[PDB]
Formats: sequence, C-alpha cells, structure tokens
Amino acid sequence: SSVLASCPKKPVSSYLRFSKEQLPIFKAQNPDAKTTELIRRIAQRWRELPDSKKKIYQDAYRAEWQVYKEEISRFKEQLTPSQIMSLEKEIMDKHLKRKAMTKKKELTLLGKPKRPRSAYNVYVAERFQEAKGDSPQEKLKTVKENWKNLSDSEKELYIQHAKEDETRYHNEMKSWEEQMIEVGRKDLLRRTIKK
DNA sequence: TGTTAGTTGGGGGGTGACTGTTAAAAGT
DNA sequence: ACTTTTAACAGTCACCCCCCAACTAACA
Repeated sequence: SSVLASCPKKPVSSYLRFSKEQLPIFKAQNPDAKTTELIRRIAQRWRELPDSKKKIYQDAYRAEWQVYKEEISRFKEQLTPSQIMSLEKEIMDKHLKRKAMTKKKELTLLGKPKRPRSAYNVYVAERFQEAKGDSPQEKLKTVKENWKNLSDSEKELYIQHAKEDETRYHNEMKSWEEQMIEVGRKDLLRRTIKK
C-alpha cells in the first residue's frame, strides 16, 4: 500500500552508471578488498576516462531522462487525490526520518552521553530475562504488570541504581559539553539543566 | 505547563558513513 | 540568480528504528 515504492525513480547520472558496472568487475578481481577502496579506484578510472567516453554515458543518461519525464507524468496523472496525499506524507516522513538519523549518527560519533535510566528502566533490565512471554513485547508486558504491583520498599534498589545513573549522566554531560565547547559547538549544549 | 523523545529488553529489517561524481532540487 | 544540498548506484560495517508500556530530562 505504498505509492512511493511504485513511483518511477530518476535515471542514474553518468559516473554512477559507470560505477554500477565497474564495481562487480573490481570486486571479482579484488575479492578481499573493501568496497571503500574499490570505489576510490573506480572514480580514478572515471577521472582518467577521456571526455569522449564519458559523453557516451551522458548521452544514455539524457535519453533516460526523457523516458523518466514521460513515466513520472503518466504516473502522477494516474494517481487519485488520496494517493497523491499518501505519497506526499510518505515523502515527508521519509525526509524527516533521514534527517533525524543523520543527527543521531552525528551525536553518536561525537560521543554524547546516553540520558539517565529511570528506576523503571533499571527494573526492566533486571527482570526482562526471567519474565514469561512468547516475545519481547509479551515479556515486556509481563514486567510492566509486575512493576505496577511493586511496593515502595521493593523498589528501593531500582531507585537507588537510577539515582546512581543520574550522577553518572550528570558527570558525563559535564565533560561532554565542555569538550563540545573546545570544538566550538556550544550549540549542542543544553539550554536548560536542573540540578 | 504541556510536549518531545530517548531510555529499558531482543530481534529482524532498515539505513547513514564510507569510498566516489553528477545534476536536479531546494535554499538563500 | 546563484550556491548548497541531496538523490541517484552498491558492498560492508556499524549502529538505528520499531513494537510493546512506563518514565522523565530537556524543550517550549
């Protein structure tokens, strides 16, 4: 039920067409080399390739562009309003998710401290494994139920471990945010802390 | 004060970074 | 108009997200 998946995609431009055909060859002749390295060498092949040769690829791309113009129009015109709407949402959702992940992958490279664990988090970590259930979803529900029934005294270790992680997070954030200052990124810093 | 998103567990499907160039889009 | 960003190919590695609900820091 995804309009987007059935949507005609843009033809590949010249270099990539080349790359798409070259890679399996380089891989055959260099079976153990990392793809990373093969691509670099392939781009070098492309750079050295005489303009008259690239033109061949470009000509193909330009022709492919013409069939794409025709395909995309016919497709769009064939779409009902509700389908147009879901296609737009799908594109929208796809974009935001891509931007989110990109930001997440960054912070992770930058070594941003995980946020604090709650007493509940700590509880799940201690009790998940022995919890009955056919699936993680069911085994989490099991834990959730037993948690709601925990007394305040039964909760003491979980809360204590949570408190301990609060201290952990505080410290780690301190150090990180300072390191981010050195790299001149006070924009990654929190606008508001508490205690 | 009310909203958000990132945590806990596992597991399978998903996807950005990496190596590149091109040119269509979107931003300024 | 003029510049930056992104979507387009793919193999391999790392994570990332998502589902289930609860909880809560940081945001606004």
